[PDB]
Amino acid sequence: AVDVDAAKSLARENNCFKCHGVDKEKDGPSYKKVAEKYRGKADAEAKLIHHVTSGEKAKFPDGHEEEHKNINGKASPEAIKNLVDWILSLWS
Ligand code: HEC
Repeated sequence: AVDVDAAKSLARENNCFKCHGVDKEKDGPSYKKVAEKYRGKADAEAKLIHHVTSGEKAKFPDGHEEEHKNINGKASPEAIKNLVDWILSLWS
């Protein structure tokens, strides 16, 4: 079961909410929209764990790109999984 407080704590600590809201878009997509994009995908969790631990290109609204925030080695595997699992749940 997702630990919601631990997920939101990890997000705060790693600047995630500076660019993402739960329901409101900012620099990055809302997590509700992400959850919708990935709803049902069998490999959703692995894909988002990959996304947050690789630093691949992230295209911004104004057209510029940056390597995405990479938290590999900055928290535990269990904490990262729990944060992904929280995100994926936010479609409802
Ligand atoms: C602003 C500087 C950002 C910070 C800090 C973080 N994210 Fe981000 N993220 C951002 C952008 C601009 C995008 C869109 C990239 C694109 O090319 O479309 C994203 C995307 C995500 C996603 C969706 C990935 C996908 O496969 O659809 C997730 C789940 C996500 N970002 C999570 C996330 C987390 C957990 C962060 C803190 C560790 C974080 N982001 C920081 C911009 C920014």
